[PDB]
Amino acid sequence: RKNIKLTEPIFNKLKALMKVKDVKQYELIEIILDFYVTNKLSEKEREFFNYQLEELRKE
Amino acid sequence: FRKNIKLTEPIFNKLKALMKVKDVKQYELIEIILDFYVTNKLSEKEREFFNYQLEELRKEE
Repeated sequence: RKNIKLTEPIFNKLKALMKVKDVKQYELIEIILDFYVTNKLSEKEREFFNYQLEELRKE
Repeated sequence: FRKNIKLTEPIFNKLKALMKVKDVKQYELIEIILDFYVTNKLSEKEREFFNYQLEELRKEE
């Protein structure tokens, strides 16, 4: 429901990466989220992420 | 904050869940996952074009 507020340097980096790929803005956020979840969280961090995500979907 | 973005429900839910795993503000989390992707997933040619656009968005201010 609410917008997500960004600083101008962060908005600029999102717009620049938008140019590089060929995707809608929210689709880009999902790609980079997924990439971070898969390649940067520990095993236990990712299990808690999955858990939290399942809780939000029943909220 | 002048700038903002909208997200669909499913993407917003993934951003909120990752917020609960890290301990940073929304805009910081966005930056962290942007930078991680830029550094690790872009080829050298995409990265060059990313840096150029970033210089172009600076000029056009």
